[PDB]
Amino acid sequence: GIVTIDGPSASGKSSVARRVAAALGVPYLSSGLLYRAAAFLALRAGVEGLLALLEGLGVRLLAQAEGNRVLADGEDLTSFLHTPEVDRVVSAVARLPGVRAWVNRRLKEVPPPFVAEGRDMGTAVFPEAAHKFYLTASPEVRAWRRAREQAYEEVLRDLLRRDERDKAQSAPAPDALVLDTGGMTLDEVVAWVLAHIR
Repeated sequence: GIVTIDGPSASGKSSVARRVAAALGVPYLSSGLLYRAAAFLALRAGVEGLLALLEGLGVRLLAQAEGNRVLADGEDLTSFLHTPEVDRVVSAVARLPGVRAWVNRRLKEVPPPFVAEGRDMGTAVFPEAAHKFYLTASPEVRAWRRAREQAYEEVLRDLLRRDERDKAQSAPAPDALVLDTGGMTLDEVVAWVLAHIR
């Protein structure tokens, strides 16, 4: 089946999901590669017009443990998705609600099993997932952690604004197991998630 790991910004969800997918021996999936594909295709085609292009070409995300692939009209584009120009354009495309909906439609076509990570994987995309988790922590601890890697106050202020957006747009899935990660190492969180997957 499907494991969803959702959480707010600076929640360590991507690192936890990669470790959980590796432990289970299934692919890790996120939205990043699809946003990059949309940007690359918009650039290559020289493009509402973006969505007609994406839908028109036919895009598929292939979930593979060694590294996911993105095909457009049957062509593997994966290796072309990390250029500076894709980097510039992807920031902008990710912000379009219609592109977000398109990414969701493509994720929904990926057959299980996999560990999907994001904010709304267990609600907007895979509400039928058998194993849903929401990793939460106070904004202070997430800021404290991120600041170790700006000052605490700068990061905290940024996180508070991101949390406000997240809360106004979504809530954890009702059947998701919620874990406050405060006080736990990455290993502990990974272990906790796996201990809860029957």
